[PDB]
Amino acid sequence: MKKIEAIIKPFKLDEVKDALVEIGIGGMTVTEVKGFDFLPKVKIEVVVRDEDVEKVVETIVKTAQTGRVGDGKIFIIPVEDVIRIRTGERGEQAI
Amino acid sequence: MKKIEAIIKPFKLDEVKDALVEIGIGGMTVTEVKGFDFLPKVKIEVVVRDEDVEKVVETIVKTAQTGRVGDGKIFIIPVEDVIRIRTGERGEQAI
Amino acid sequence: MKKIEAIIKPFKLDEVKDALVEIGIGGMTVTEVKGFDFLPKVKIEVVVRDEDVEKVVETIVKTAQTGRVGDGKIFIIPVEDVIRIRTGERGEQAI
Ligand SMILES: [Cl-]
Repeated sequence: MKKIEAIIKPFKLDEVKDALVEIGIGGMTVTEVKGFDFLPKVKIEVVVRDEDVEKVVETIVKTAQTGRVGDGKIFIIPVEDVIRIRTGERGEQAI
Repeated sequence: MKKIEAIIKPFKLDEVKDALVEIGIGGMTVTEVKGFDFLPKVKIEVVVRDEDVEKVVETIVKTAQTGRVGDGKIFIIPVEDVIRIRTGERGEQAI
Repeated sequence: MKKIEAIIKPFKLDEVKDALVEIGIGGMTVTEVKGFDFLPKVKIEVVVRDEDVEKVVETIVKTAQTGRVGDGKIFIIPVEDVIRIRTGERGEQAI
């Protein structure tokens, strides 16, 4: 599994969120952040199976790219385990 | 060492924080975030020795689980080094 | 590449940000967080080439260290890929 962390322009949040839900993303975490003066951005984090990473990356790029400066970046970070707090299920069972 | 990132319901913050302090957690970072409409959640991050990961995971699960939807998830991410800014100490010496 | 995540005192933000820009950091993400009562802190994230990690760590330590309690910590986390949303460039080309 991998954590996908994307820093995007605030106004692109609803479009990226919808596009991700369309391709089957079960959950996501959003944080208000600042970046580059410091400009407001939105950080999205989703953790997915290794085999779903590329589709997610493509979708975020297609949806948030405007062609102008400050569109953001996407980081792929390794995740060694995921645990669902409600059930205690782990790994694939916890998504 | 591993970074443990848990996304929980806001109201469970004081209980999880206390339970973690009880099992010896020296420090933690908390961020206000939104997730799943977007609902408010609390993100907790602690970085601990490999041998302390499971105890921390169990404690968070026991403390934040309500059995209802949206209890959250816990991600275990690898950390290659930790540096204490005040002293410059690293690794085990920086916790 | 590696993600460098540093939790610092709020007042040190402008100095650390400037010092990092001086050593060639192209971008950074800042989040308002709380840590240790919970005290306000600032989280900085930069993702850099493996060979630039130590210089960045040194710079953050030199700039944010006051010698007092609560100066913070720096975590080095592995990043398997970086994608620039504006162009779709990856890895070294996406910084
Ligand atoms: Cl991370």
